[PDB]
Amino acid sequence: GEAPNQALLRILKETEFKKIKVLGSTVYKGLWIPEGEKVKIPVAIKELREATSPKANKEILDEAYVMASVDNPHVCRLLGICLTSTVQLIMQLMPFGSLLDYVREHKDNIGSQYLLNWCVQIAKGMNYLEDRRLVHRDLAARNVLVKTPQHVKITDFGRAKLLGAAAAEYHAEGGKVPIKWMALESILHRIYTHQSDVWSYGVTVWELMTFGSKPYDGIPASEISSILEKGERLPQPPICTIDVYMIMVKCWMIDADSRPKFRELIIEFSKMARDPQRYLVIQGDERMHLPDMDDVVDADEYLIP
Ligand SMILES: */C=C/C(=O)Nc1cc2ccccn2n1
Repeated sequence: GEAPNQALLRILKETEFKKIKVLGSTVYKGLWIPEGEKVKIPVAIKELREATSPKANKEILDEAYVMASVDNPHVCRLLGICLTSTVQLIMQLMPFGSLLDYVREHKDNIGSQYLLNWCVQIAKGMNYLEDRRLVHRDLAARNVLVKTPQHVKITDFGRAKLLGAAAAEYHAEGGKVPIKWMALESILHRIYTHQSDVWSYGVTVWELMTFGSKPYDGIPASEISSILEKGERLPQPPICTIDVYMIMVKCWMIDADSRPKFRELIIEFSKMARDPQRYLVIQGDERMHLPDMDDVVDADEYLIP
């Protein structure tokens, strides 16, 4: 017996927005003018290419279902869909792209305050998903986006699943899967919970603290289940005090109920964010700084009743 989902799905006319340029391959940087509102909202437009794959259309509409039903500052905002030949998702533009690409590009300019605040913001995002009984199943530094260096959001709800009325764990049957981020119980038994999401939070934090290194780089995915069974885990990043690493390591416990809760991760990373140089040791951390448009509003200041 579940709460009804009264999220609004907004259908947009193709004339309400203009593609300005291409970001990925498709995803476009563009501008959205809501019908007679005198606002310009910078948007990312995810447009299906194939469009004659019925399967592809079920996939994109699940993303849209999930993104319509989440409203949190640390989770990507869907603004609407457009039902042209090619189905278009209109989202808040996240100008600095993925946090994975951002920490690789800016290894040299990123202080402890930013890393730990990112750890908090993704924990807030994930705790909110948990409140909404939602399991992400694909948390990774690639699936967190940068609105500003101060503000990130969890994205890619492609794999996200809601637990049922009494559905504690979730059960799936195949596809291309991100082994190197998955909980042991997920790889062996396709078991997914908020606690399997905490495993992946652990790996996501290891990616940030190693400025975007590949987890278990040059190890085959077939080997990963055995290595974890053997009790091997990702190594302590150079910048990490034992306090930060010990938190990552608890997210990688075999007993899923022994892992921290997202709410606890918010707390531990906040405590550490209050005194960042005590918890991460970075060369020259002390000298680190990062960042008609008249009716432009960020989507975060564009609210619908
Ligand atoms: C979280 C919504 C979203 O997809 N926004 C987004 C995607 C993307 C790709 C590349 C550069 C900027 N981007 N913003």
